[PDB]
Amino acid sequence: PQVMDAKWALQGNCVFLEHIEGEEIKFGTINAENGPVARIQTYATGFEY
Amino acid sequence: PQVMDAKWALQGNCVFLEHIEGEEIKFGTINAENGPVARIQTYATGFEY
Repeated sequence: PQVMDAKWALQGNCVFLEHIEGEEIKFGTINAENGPVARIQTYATGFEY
Repeated sequence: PQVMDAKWALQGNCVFLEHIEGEEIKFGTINAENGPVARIQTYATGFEY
């Protein structure tokens, strides 16, 4: 194409906190990160004789 | 266990002293040597989707 699209990815984030056992558990998250874009140009030249 | 108990040992101490004209022999000693203590924790988290 004249321009190309990014690439998408998801990841999950969670940290193993301590469990004193008299305290309720804590939860994690997910987030997305995307790739970069590219585009292509045209060039040309010629003669006239 | 949640906490692990130490380890014990018993040792003795004696010093070869000099002996001149039936000097009464000196007498030794004993003592105790203990181990350290260790314990184990809990870690936990999760997701709710």
